[PDB]
Amino acid sequence: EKKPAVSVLTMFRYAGWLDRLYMLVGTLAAIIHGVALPLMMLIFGDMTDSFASVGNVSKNSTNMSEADKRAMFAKLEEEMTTYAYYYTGIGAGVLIVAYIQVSFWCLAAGRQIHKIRQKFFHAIMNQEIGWFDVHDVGELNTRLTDDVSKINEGIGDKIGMFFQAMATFFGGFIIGFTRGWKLTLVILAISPVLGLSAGIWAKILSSFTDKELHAYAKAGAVAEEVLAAIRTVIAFGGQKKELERYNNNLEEAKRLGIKKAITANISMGAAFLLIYASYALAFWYGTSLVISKEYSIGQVLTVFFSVLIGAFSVGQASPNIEAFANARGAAYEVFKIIDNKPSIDSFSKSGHKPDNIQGNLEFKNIHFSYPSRKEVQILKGLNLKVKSGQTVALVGNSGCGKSTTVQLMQRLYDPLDGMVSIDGQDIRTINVRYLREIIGVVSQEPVLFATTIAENIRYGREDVTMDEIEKAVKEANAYDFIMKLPHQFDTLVGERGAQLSGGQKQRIAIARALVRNPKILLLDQATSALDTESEAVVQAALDKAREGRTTIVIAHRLSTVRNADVIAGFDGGVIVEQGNHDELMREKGIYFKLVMTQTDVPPASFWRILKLNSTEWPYFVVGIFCAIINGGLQPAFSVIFSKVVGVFTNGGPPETQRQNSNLFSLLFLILGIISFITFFLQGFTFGKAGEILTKRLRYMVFKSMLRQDVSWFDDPKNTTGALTTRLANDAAQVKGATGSRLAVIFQNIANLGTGIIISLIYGWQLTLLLLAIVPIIAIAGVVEMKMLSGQALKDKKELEGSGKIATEAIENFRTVVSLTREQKFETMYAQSLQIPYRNAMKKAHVFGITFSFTQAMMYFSYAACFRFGAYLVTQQLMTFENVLLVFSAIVFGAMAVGQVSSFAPDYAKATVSASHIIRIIEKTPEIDSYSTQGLKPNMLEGNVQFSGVVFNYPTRPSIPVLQGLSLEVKKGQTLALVGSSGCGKSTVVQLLERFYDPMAGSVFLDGKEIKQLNVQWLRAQLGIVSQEPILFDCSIAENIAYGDNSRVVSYEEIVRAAKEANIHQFIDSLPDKYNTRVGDKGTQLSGGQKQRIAIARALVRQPHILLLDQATSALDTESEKVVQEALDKAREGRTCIVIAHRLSTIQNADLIVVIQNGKVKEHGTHQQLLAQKGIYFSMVSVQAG
Repeated sequence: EKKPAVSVLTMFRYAGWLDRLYMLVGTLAAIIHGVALPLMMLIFGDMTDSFASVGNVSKNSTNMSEADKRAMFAKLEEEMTTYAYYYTGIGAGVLIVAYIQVSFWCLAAGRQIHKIRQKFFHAIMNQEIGWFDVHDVGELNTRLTDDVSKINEGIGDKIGMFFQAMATFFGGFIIGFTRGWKLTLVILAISPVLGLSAGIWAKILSSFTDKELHAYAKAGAVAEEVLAAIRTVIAFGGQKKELERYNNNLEEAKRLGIKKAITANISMGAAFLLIYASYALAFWYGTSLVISKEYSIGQVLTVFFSVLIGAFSVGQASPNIEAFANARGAAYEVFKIIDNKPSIDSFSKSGHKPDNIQGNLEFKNIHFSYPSRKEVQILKGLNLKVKSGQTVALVGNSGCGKSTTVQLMQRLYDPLDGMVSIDGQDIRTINVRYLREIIGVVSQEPVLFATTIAENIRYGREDVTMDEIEKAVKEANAYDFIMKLPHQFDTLVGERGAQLSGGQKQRIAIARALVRNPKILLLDQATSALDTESEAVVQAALDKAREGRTTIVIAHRLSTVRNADVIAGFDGGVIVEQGNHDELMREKGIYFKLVMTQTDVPPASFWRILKLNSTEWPYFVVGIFCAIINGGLQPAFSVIFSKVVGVFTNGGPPETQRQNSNLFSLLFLILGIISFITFFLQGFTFGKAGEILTKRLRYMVFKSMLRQDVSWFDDPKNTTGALTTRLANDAAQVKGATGSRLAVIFQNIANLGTGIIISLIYGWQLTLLLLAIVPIIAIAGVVEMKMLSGQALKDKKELEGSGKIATEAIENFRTVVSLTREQKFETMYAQSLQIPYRNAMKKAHVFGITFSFTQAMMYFSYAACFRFGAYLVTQQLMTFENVLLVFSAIVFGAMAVGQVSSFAPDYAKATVSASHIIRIIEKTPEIDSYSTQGLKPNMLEGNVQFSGVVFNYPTRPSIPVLQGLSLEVKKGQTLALVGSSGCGKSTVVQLLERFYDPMAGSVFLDGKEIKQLNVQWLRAQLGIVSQEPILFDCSIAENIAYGDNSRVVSYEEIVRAAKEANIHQFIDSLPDKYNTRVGDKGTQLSGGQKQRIAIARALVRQPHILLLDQATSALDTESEKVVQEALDKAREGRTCIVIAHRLSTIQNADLIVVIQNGKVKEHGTHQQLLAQKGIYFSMVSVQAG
């Protein structure tokens, strides 16, 4: 894959001359700060020479008593005044420089973003409507705030840190070469061995990464299928069969998880070894160059560090490039849109603006193809005139052609041939905005914007008085309902506010269009989406709106049409018949045939989580052990480094300097080996311990999830997706809080513990300073991580309003362009953006300081140590060796916990990720579907009885559905439930299923409380048939046999059921018979066919009760009669409850219940409820008239 990017020099367009200056001045700061630490190493070298030169004089030979004490020691006291003044000089310059660096870079980036957001949005509001047709709008809106957020990374402070790291790369390799070149070319011969070893593992870790996501993708697919189809899963008791499918694919990603877990800790210790190796090689060789009196001890300690800093400076500039290249890439998809210019420019000011429009309309030889499907011609040779003040209705067979006419007169596409003219004038020769200002449009579905009614109306024309609104709302027939709304004209509508009916929204849409006082009216099914009641007021308001306006109406009710002055009949893009109603009727053509048919804050305990991995404590014991050793190797190195430098700085004979130096030099590879061993074993024991824990926890969750009752899966929070996430990554992210947390804390304790102890005895005065100040500098790195994050919320929350505005505008682009308010939303966007602008321009001032005062308290405090430590050698109270054994035992050890803590997984993100897992496991349901107790008799009667049932849904607890609902179905009878639309009718089926218990009342089965019968054996004798039958991606054999689980389904037993479902004959005429894969992968089945399969699945069980809920909810007319045949077969001598919405099934039923407000208003046979002349009578009358 090769994703494009922008040329670097392009991408900084929109950068003003002041931004070109800030980036320059800020860079010069970054270069200075870069070389500023190499100087700290040069002095640190020349400081040990000053100590080494005298450290062995006052000891070895006792020449003078106090004329040697004061001589050498009053020399150091004057030498160290300068080295301390030198150190403090850096921190002063750092404090200034570091501020200018991040100040000026974040500033110049911010100034550029605010100029990008506005230009990018405007670019989107300037596109064509065929431009929106081809593109996916969803990713476009996220591209407004994600891609613009991907650029601000790679132009902000991330550059200032890069030129810093490069200024150290060259600043560091400079000092090494000019102070001694043998040592460096030794090291730079090894750094290719390490630059190679580093990149290799990232190629091998990425290998075992993508292979893992394809391992769980099998398991996580079974997960998604179940939890969408859970209603079918519980109703057929396959809660364990689905646990095994999810499990038998769950071992793949475990074994693969180990090849990542081992090879990750190999990669750690492998490169952790090559540091300890190249340390000895550079010190073994470095000691041999001071023995021959070429270098001093101060020379080596400069050069070895000033290389490794500059050499490690690359790895710190790796991501700052990658973030800059991510910014180039995201900036391409955006800058393309800004530089794209349309043919139909909704912003240009080109064409005429003719006054006194008659509105003669002429279509001439129009040919047209849409641009998403340019292979299909829509119109061929289409011709037609509208005379001033006339109404034109367009009729004809189903097609997009009629609306295409309406879309071309808006000029939202440019026809392929022919010409659309107004008063003799080509519509492509006037201006676009003037055109649409004279044109109103009432679309099929009305868009209301989330504002007040006044503002929704004012979108039509922003200079309007409340008087003028009042006239229009009247004309649209919306005034009386508005006066009855709670805040009248200020009531808030849209997606956020009070819901208006369909009829009321359209009259508002009509009022919006009326304010425009256009000369032409276009209506595209303004009455389709409305029942005959709501429609009458709307037709009256439409009919009002047409007076003296030129009108083309896409009509759905025929009676509305007969008031038109002329009818055009369309067939295949071509006007076949044209005339008044009687002419086309007389023609007995197309038109005639038509008109005579229509007549989350859980704090889990650290110990609770640890117990989850307790089954594998032997893995844990070892990992603790190696976590102590590896935590002890750091204070070892602080000695073996000190004991080396001690030789050359405290006193010794040059007869022992060989064996002491070379010994300690090879104790590094002792330490280096022990590093590699304790890591390969730490991540082999704590590694499997985690990859076990995931697999065992993903199972225990998914098991515990199917145990839950239906009220849980009804919740808004436990949607089928948020459960797959919780089951997939949150289940795995736990292991960063069981073993990996012990490995940290045992290392961290074993590191700072044993290093505090040692430094205290070798000299306690220096330590109480350092362990008092390490608290200070350690704090500072946290508050930066906090306020970098706590500030991330503020600026990025204030952007949601700015982003929500744009969301409202893109999601209804076809609407707003017809209102020509592309500019209004642009202004609304910019004004909202002025807050995160002014906040960000103070932000860089802050992070300028938090970055400045971090480095100043470190460079200053570097003097307060090597000053205090120096006075301890002046006063003959401590040696220079013991200082280095204190300094590099606290500092390099306090630096160790950070290098540990930043590697290990985010502990906070893992605990809360785990606390949710325990809750999803420890939850026990109201309805233990898994249970084993319950009566389960041999009594196959099947008398059903509801007594005074009272029930509310706990998802929607305030609503009543059933109050005192009582009703019996006697053995073998069919009962039909009828009544007004409501969940009361449907609820009876879910309570007999027992997906929920009732709050009060009782459901009995043969005289027995269902709360006392096994949940599995209640549901085992119930065959459910839902509206939309859910089929599993699987063979026909599996989908039908799924109904009777734990059962020996034979070829014989399946086929008799398919006979009685009436599908047998259909199976035998198609390929591969009963083995056919069904779903999206396989032959796609129709709507009608699927339901017939659901009946067959229920038939195999041969249950005593059949539950039919709103079945036949489809339009396949022939299929419908097939279903009813199978159903009459399926009903035979079985106890049946049918939720009937279509009336004809009910006539042959043995008993009918009419339900209203939880209460059984009436009942009887078909004939008896009719002759009562009550509620049932009212419903049935609607069908025949």
